[PDB]
Amino acid sequence: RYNKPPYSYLAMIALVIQNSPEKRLKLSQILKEVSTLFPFFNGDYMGWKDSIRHNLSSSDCFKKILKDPGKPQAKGNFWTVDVSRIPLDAMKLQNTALTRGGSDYFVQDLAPYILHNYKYE
DNA sequence: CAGATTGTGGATTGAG
DNA sequence: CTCAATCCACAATCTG
Repeated sequence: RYNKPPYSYLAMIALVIQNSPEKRLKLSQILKEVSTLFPFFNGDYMGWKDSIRHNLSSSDCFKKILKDPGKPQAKGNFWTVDVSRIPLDAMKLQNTALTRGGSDYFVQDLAPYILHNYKYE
């Protein structure tokens, strides 16, 4: 357990994918857009990059984009979230000891910004 | 071609 | 109890 923002990785990835131009994003583009939106990874640790890559494959919300039907074994494909399938309790703010008080720092729920067309600060 | 990155997924941990 | 976070491993493409 390392210092990460109190939002599930699923909601973090789902946000940057919807906030993107064509609602598709490559792994690297997901990595840097997540890092700047939730600026709590600019330190020494690096394993959070794996956790995101692992979350994309291990969730049925995220699907790949087929570049070439002749090479379906290709990598670097853009990922697309399918918002309707995101459990509503996965977007709420994570109950940790960091959010015992002073919670006014972070929003309570990312559903408006993910599936309701609102702007995240 | 070596080294970096992607995609997958099996297994353990700490915490709620 | 449960489950997100983290670990570590392997396979295979991607890049220069």
